[PDB]
Amino acid sequence: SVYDAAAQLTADVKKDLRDSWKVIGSDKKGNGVALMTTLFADNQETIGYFKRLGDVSQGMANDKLRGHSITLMYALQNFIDQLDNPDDLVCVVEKLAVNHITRKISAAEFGKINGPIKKVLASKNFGDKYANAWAKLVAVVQAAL
Amino acid sequence: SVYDAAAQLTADVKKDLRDSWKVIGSDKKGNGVALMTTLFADNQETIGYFKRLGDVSQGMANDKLRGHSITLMYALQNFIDQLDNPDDLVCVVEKLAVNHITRKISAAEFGKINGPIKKVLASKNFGDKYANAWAKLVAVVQAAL
Ligand code: HEM
Ligand code: HEM
Repeated sequence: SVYDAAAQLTADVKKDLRDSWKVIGSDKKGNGVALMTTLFADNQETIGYFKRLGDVSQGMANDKLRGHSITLMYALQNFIDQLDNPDDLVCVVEKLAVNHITRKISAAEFGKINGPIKKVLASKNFGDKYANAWAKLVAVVQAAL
Repeated sequence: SVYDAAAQLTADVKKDLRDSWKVIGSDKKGNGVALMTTLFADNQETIGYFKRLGDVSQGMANDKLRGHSITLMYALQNFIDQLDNPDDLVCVVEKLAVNHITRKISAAEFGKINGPIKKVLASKNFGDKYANAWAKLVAVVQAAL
């Protein structure tokens, strides 16, 4: 029910996503890496999916981790840019879901990214209001998994 | 090697990439789909790799094709944004190469995107000078396959 989940992205939710992304997306390498290292720190078990990245404890210094982290932020950039057209938002979200389904990543597992997002947002002084908005965007992806 | 190929992106090459992307990257959906449809038209042999997308001739109306096309443009956006730092450019290029290697896409196969890029650029009054600059960026990826 991707379209149904997209319906939860109301005018106010879209506004908070764009306002917070204006800051978070301004440093894709820095915030992308912070997002990943926080995920690994708070949910060590997720590291099992990233054996290809090697020594993730290296953080920013790990070229593969950095490459993945920056690339992840462009997926979010893609989503933010499509917010005003649900037909396009839905097709790019389903595109993203394809490889995650193949990796056998469930909606519950994918949702573990909510904690890291909440923390990265707070480090930039974006409170619960914004974290909730982001959880709603993540929920659109969860609906496709 | 990808490191030697990245070093081929000289000052003027980087500038021409930015100037042309300024225009082509303004309409990621339209130019992204144009890019893909041109690939399938001039190189029908490549269609086999995109079985999941379905009836590719539907163009913009094919949701999966549209989703793929928009997403492809954000990878180019990624590359353009990393031109300032060779180390970052290389790590995002190698990241992109991973799934293409898995699909057994060779450097020669990947290089078939040069024709479509040249044609999309030309439609926007960007000549050979620009097509050649983009061929050099594509060569960085080819070096990682
Ligand atoms: C905001 C959430 C997320 C976004 C936007 C996102 C985005 C992406 C993108 C764009 C890629 C590269 C293209 C691809 O191979 O599909 C990727 C790869 C991947 N993602 Fe996700 N992802 C997210 C969360 C997660 C989570 C929570 C997990 C697992 C617990 C996960 C596991 C993976 C894995 C294993 C890869 C491959 C990494 C590699 O070997 O390079 N992703 N993701
Ligand atoms: C400028 C050149 C290109 C760029 C930037 C690019 C980018 C991408 C991106 C971002 C994805 C989605 C993430 C992933 O699954 O890895 C993708 C998927 C894919 N690419 Fe590439 N690509 C390019 C050229 C090509 C070429 C020339 C071929 C084959 C002849 C190819 C075949 C594929 C296939 C089959 C998929 C999966 C499609 C699907 O099932 O949704 N790509 N590419």
